[PDB]
Amino acid sequence: SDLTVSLEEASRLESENVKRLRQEKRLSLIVDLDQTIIHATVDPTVGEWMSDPGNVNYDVLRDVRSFNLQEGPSGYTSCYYIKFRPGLAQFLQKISELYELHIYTMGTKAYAKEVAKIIDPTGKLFQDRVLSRDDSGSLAQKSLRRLFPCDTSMVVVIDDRGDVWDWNPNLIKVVPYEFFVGIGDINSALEEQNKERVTALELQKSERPLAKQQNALLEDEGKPTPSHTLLHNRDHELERLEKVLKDIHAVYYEEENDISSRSGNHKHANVGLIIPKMKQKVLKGCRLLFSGVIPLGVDVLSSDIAKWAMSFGAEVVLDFSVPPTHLIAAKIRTEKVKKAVSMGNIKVVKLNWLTESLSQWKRLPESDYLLY
Ligand SMILES: [Mg+2]
Repeated sequence: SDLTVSLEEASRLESENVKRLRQEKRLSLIVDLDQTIIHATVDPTVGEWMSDPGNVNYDVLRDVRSFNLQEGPSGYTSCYYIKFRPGLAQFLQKISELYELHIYTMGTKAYAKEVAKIIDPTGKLFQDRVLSRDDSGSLAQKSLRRLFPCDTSMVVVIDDRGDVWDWNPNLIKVVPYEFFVGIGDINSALEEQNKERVTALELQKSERPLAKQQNALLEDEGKPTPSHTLLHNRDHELERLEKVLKDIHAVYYEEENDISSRSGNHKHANVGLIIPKMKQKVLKGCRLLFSGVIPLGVDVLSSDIAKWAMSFGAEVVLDFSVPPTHLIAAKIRTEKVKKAVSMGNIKVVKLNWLTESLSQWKRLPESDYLLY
């Protein structure tokens, strides 16, 4: 019936796209919004600072855009302030040459459209390839299957959160973009989620966290103005992401093009295999033991930090049975720390050593994070 034929049609269409992409010599890139390529806030403090050229935060707010949104319930309206990550225009422009772009956000569709309107005014970058929490199919997680149910060999994902992707092998976790300091992700059981959301938005509009932190910084008599200014433009993560993305593409089409041995629907490259290969080298050789990092209520080997570290080739042990190379500790003289210190061959470092190493795709010198 109109289902057997339909499913066969959808399947043909899916393989068509995979073929189309390889003929354009491109891949698919799933792009997250919040804290990946933008940062948003409803803290009215932004509008106030933007209206005062003499304000210490004025200069870094010159490129900030805003828009209004009223949604679902009883027309709750909010003025959103959007800060685009440095170099975004060029990143999208350049990356579009190697990847077909898709947006996949946990924000609402209305939210996504407004953001898309600004970053993609001609609609050529993303077209209609935009997924929001209104049509993704989940309020807690993202799935490659929502976009590529049968073949994910050509899809790369860039997102600041690895948990919403189950630390999928196709994921390139990005350093969270936190321009509006102290503000996290304004977008994080539908009506039950909307409630707490509208609550976080209100708490932000009334508590003015930005003003609160800026005031605190100024209330500390000093001379170095810069260190007293809350907002700063010191992020060029996109230039780094561009490099990694160019490499993945290059490696994929190198393996792909050299699949010369009946290139029909025989065998092709797989970003899902290529990416892990690239990351596995970073912390290969490291055996990590955590102390005061993972809550006892949470499982260690399934914790986000552990999975993040393992995606980069590190091993995560639970005890000293097999002496770990590093003890990731949370500034607390625990029995694990004492133990490792007595062994003298274990590097006792702060969590930062690991998160910064993972963020830089490079095993950093323990010396700067060493506790023992
Ligand atoms: Mg995000």
